[PDB]
Amino acid sequence: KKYFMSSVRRMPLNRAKALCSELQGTVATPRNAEENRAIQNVAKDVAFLGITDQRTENVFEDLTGNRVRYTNWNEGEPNNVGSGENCVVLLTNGKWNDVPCSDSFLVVCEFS
Amino acid sequence: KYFMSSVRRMPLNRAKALCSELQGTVATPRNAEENRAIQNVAKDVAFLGITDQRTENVFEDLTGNRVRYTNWNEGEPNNVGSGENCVVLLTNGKWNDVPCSDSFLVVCEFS
Ligand SMILES: OC[C@H]1O[C@@H](O)[C@H](O)[C@@H](O)[C@H]1O
Ligand SMILES: OC[C@H]1O[C@@H](O)[C@H](O)[C@@H](O)[C@H]1O
Ligand SMILES: [Ca+2]
Ligand SMILES: [Ca+2]
Ligand SMILES: [Ca+2]
Ligand SMILES: [Ca+2]
Ligand SMILES: [Cl-]
Repeated sequence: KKYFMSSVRRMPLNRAKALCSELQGTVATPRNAEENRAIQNVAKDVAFLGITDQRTENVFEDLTGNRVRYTNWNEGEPNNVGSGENCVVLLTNGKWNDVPCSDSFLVVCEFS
Repeated sequence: KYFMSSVRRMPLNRAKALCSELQGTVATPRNAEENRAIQNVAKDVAFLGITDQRTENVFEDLTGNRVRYTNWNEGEPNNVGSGENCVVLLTNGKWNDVPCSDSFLVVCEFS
């Protein structure tokens, strides 16, 4: 099964990726609501998910460039505000928000 | 318990910080079955969450609990040189005490 673990510190997505890969894992990418809730259980605050629309705007893929199916966007999201929001975080209510990849949040890693 | 190995080598302090970052700890085998599981996740020599930094020749886990199960390689522990207060799991599954300042892979443990 997949196991999820949350970081203690906040960091931008690239450092988040590096953290998870250090232990040979990836940044958590929920494929359904059960997994979304399992990530909620470990995330004590807003945290990064392994999803971005960095390739093509409004097309969300996991970190391996694989287009995602399941989404749980917060109302009004994704909205790509300002200079752009191409990363995704799981809010404390379990819904997602697109955010700048350079902003810092906790990170949930996934292993299997 | 779930065990994960790092890809890079680092001294024990950095090793502890890494596992703690994801709210886990440096792996401490409590029996032969756990020892094997950690050995398998580690592709090379890796630190275990055991030291005798507090009291020489008194090996305990990172929370100060004296370890019962041990799997020392023959001749170990030997505290050579100016001291070896950290512990690594060799590629043959046996343990060796080493300087905490030396770099090895790290296997983290999670519950
Ligand atoms: O900077 C704060 C903003 O962040 C955006 O990502 C979000 O869509 C907005 O609703 C607002 O929360
Ligand atoms: O530095 C090399 C030495 O490392 C020690 O920890 C070990 O006990 C010795 O047998 C030798 O391998
Ligand atoms: Ca975007
Ligand atoms: Ca947004
Ligand atoms: Ca010693
Ligand atoms: Ca030794
Ligand atoms: Cl030492």
